[PDB]
Amino acid sequence: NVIAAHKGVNQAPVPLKMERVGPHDVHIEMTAQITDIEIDKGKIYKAWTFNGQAPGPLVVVNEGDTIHFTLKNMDPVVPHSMDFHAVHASPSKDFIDVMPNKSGTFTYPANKPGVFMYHCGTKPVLQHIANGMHGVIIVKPKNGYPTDKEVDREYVLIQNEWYKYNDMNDFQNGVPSYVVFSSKALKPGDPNTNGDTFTLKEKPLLAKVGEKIRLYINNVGPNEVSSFHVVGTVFDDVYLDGNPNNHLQGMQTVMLPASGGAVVEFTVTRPGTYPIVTHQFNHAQKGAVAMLKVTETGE
Amino acid sequence: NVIAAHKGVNQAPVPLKMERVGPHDVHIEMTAQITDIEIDKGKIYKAWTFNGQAPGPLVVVNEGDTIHFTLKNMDPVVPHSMDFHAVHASPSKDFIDVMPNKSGTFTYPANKPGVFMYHCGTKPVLQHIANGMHGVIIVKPKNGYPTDKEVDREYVLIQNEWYKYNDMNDFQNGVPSYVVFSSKALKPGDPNTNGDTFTLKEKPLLAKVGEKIRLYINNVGPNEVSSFHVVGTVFDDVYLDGNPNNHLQGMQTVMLPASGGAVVEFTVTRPGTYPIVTHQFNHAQKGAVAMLKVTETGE
Amino acid sequence: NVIAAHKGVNQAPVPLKMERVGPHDVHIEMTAQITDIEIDKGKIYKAWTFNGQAPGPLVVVNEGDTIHFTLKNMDPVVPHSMDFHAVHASPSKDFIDVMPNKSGTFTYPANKPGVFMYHCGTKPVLQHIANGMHGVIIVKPKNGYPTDKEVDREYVLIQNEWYKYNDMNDFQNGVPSYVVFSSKALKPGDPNTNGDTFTLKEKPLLAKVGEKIRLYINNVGPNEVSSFHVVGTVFDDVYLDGNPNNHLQGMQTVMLPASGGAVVEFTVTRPGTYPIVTHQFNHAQKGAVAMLKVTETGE
Ligand SMILES: [Cu+2]
Ligand SMILES: [Cu+2]
Ligand SMILES: [Cu+2]
Ligand SMILES: [Cu+2]
Ligand SMILES: [Cu+2]
Ligand SMILES: [Cu+2]
Ligand SMILES: [Cu+2]
Ligand SMILES: [Cu+2]
Ligand SMILES: [Cu+2]
Ligand SMILES: [Cu+2]
Ligand SMILES: [Cu+2]
Ligand SMILES: [Cu+2]
Ligand SMILES: [Cu+2]
Ligand SMILES: [Cu+2]
Ligand SMILES: [Cu+2]
Ligand SMILES: [Cu+2]
Ligand SMILES: [Cu+2]
Ligand SMILES: [Cu+2]
Ligand code: NA
Ligand code: NA
Ligand code: NA
Repeated sequence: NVIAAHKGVNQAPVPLKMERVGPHDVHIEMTAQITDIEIDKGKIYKAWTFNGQAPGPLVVVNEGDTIHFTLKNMDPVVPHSMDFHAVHASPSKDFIDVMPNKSGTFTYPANKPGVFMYHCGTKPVLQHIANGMHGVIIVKPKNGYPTDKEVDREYVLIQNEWYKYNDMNDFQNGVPSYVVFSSKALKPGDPNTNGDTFTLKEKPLLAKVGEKIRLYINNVGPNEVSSFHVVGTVFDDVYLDGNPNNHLQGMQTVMLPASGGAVVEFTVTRPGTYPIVTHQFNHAQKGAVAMLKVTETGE
Repeated sequence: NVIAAHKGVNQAPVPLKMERVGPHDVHIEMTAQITDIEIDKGKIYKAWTFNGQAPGPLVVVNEGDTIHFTLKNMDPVVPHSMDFHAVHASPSKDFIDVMPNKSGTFTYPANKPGVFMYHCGTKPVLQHIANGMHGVIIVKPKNGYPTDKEVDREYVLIQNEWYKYNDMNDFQNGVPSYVVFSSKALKPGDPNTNGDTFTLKEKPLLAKVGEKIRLYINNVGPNEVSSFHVVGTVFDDVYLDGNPNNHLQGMQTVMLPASGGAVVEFTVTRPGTYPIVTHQFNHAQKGAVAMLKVTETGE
Repeated sequence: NVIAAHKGVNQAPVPLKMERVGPHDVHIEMTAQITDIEIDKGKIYKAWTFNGQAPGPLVVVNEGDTIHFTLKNMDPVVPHSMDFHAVHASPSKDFIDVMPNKSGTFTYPANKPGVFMYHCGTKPVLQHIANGMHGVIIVKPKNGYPTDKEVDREYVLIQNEWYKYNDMNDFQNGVPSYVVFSSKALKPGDPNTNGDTFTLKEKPLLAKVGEKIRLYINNVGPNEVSSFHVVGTVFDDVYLDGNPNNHLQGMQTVMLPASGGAVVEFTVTRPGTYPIVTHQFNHAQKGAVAMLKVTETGE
């Protein structure tokens, strides 16, 4: 399952490039690249990535923005592509392959608010997603969410699985080896991590006693659903897919399909460490536990 | 796992019979029959079916209709039965077995609008469903859906799994061999297909640029949930189980339990081919991708 | 996988102790104990339990109640703990371990109405949950549910899985051996059962023709989601997690994440026996079918 032209390849991460070019237009440039990521202690996965992160870098745009997206494929041998779930596009024209050492540019609107998956769309898509080519784009609602004024703090969390390396039989027929959370930064000083079994246990997300926390979440799969729960609290408000209309209240646990997103909000009332899990506990045991450390200052 | 009395049996498909007998009463006659279906290229499954289709033929009635249902069991040796999720009925009186070469008639009301599973209810129900005895009945709401006037086109899609042939161990403990979509005709000229890995890729559903499409969907299982997504669009409106009250907006992906239904609506803004998937990509890779071809005319 | 200090241990069930100590304060005392439970005919599981039941005893409190909870750990060698999904608490202070032959007391508010999972929170949590340390706490809404006046009868049902005994490899990587329902009593004379493949088939829940039934349900997992369906009816009303705001209508089947709850309501229109399933039929075949017997009197 090792591709000869990937042997010894470890392309250093490259920052996302984004810039606004109009009141409703934004440029985004990513790479597709092959990068070693430590997904569990002592376990390197030579991931297929956007920008050397898996999941990829966070993208945030405003509702109504047109994205002018460029992919620079640095993979020496495999084509790659980009599918944003946020956008209205022709898949056979706008989510098409970019060949090795080439670039492609595609343009399409994000008119729907929410927390969307993005991923490589190159056949076999399972292979590209499972090897690491997944991520989130957030589209901020033009009128906000009704509970905005209540939120004290926010983070992004993404859930994904890892399988046996580049093994299509395992991808289709096996249980995941690892299931993991990562967090992607929304503001300076936020963590920005990859999908691994340990970082958000050792370096918890931080908050202060009494705060209302918002998490933008997506379960990118490839294969499993997620039963998303924060220990020691109840979600005050949940917006399915991050659309303000899809409001629930007082949920213990939010069911996310594969590619499913949500905005969830909850209050942390006491100092301590609060695990964040998928409540499918086989997955939690295989890595899918993050921690939120709540202190009298926030740090 | 081969039943001696089924060896060499391939009963030709029989059309559904339906006729209205009152303003709120409809007759439906199906068969239970044993029919070879090509579920993947070169792979025949000697399915247990209603009417020689798997999933079975589409049934459409109006909210408030009483169904007077007859099953004619053409299986030479196995009893079969019918459970409509649409109806209020006594399962132990109204969903009972019909013996080989016999008929049975049952009557019961459909008072709830939506997109319901039907299936054989004979013990072991897993065996009967897994072998192909599943389908959809749509109950049209008396006052429609709020977004009716926006819809330009509509189709029905059903998701199911196929396992090792008639293998109860695999049915209970194995991963699916194939996961598939089929489409069932609502109007003359619509496709009517069986659950296979290829037909709706080779013969895509058709639409025209700019249209709002409605899909009536159900995941009949037997065993898996579905993460239903149309590539290149976002669902404008979703009605869970097809009940007009259970409205969501702006969903990327709709989580369907086993037997779960929905009405989903989305706009196709550009010409091209739009895949339709379950986003549990192991299932997509095992067959569960249909295509929608969007042209400047619709065809 | 057998713990030497558990060999031959079968601690007799102990009743839940609860008493109200103020208008908004309640005392609850449970045990953690090791008890043999027949989970399928001829199959004993030496379960890790609260109070000698698996799932554990039902707890019911009012919205706004503070719970003063004591756990008495009767396990000779393993620590145990309690996590109520109903409560706001510091997990690292309030859901901490109680050592063998010790007690611990923790206090925390239940301010959210609904149908919540509880479970042991001792690492590895998968092991403690899978071995039987799960249950439900219901928090009654201060203003009720809008459909209260329509309900004629109510029961509690819980779904769980059982795996190979105390086998962490199976817990993380295997399919469940059994998937089961149990019912926990809300009023005198209601059944109170453990998660097994047979009791609620042999001793069905009882109701009368024409009644509206409410079920408080939770799928405690540990690992699977549930596609909850009552044969022969449609849910008139569903409140996700039991929060009155999360209202759906006319659902055939309710998708429950692991730890997910609901209040569901449906009408039984005809005499007979009505199966209650998860519609993931591999799980149903492995035990997850209960029965509701509907008679002209109710019994
Ligand atoms: Cu403007
Ligand atoms: Cu530009
Ligand atoms: Cu790729
Ligand atoms: Cu996708
Ligand atoms: Cu899994
Ligand atoms: Cu605050
Ligand atoms: Cu009339
Ligand atoms: Cu008639
Ligand atoms: Cu049958
Ligand atoms: Cu059913
Ligand atoms: Cu599967
Ligand atoms: Cu139109
Ligand atoms: Cu008071
Ligand atoms: Cu007290
Ligand atoms: Cu424990
Ligand atoms: Cu929990
Ligand atoms: Cu299972
Ligand atoms: Cu009544
Ligand atoms: Na908007
Ligand atoms: Na109606
Ligand atoms: Na309240």
